[PDB]
Parts: sequence; C-alpha cells; structure tokens
Amino acid sequence: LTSARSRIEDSDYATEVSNMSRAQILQQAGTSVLAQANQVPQNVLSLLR
Amino acid sequence: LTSARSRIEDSDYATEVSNMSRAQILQQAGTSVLAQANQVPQNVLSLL
Repeated sequence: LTSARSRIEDSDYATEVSNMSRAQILQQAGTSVLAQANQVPQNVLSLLR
Repeated sequence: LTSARSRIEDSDYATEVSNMSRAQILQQAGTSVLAQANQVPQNVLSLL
C-alpha cells in the first residue's frame, strides 16, 4: 500500500526539471522583450522631435 | 478588446506631423501673398 500511494504521490523529478528549464528560459526572454518593447514609443517620440 | 479600441481611438503621429508641416508652409505662403497683394494697389496708386 505504501508503494501504491507512492506511485500516486511521487513524480518524475526529470519531468519537473524539464518543465522548470523551459519556464526559466522563457522568463528571461519575457523580461528582456518587455524592456525592448518600451523602446518603440521612445523612438516614435524621437521621430516626433 | 484594448487593441481593437486602440485601432479606432488614437491618431497616427507620423501622418499628423506631415499634415502639420504642410499647413505651416501653406500659412506662411498665404501671409506672404497677402503682403504682395497689398503691395499691388500701393503700386497702382503710385502710378496714379
């Protein structure tokens, strides 16, 4: 019964690590592109001048 | 929804800059021609 409950409550450390890897790589990208996206209005203002 | 509304609310800055410049040139030109016109009857009355 312990083994069965463990099958129900124990997961693939590998699968979780994979999901976190993908999420981590995505997050930095999101931050950087947000930073870049702020620039577009700035350049349209430069055009305004 | 926000993008859809934006597509109808705001005003394209490049186009507006172009139109503003155009209107400025036209206004200066008009002032100049009014001055020239005024000069015209001045010359004709001098001819008189």
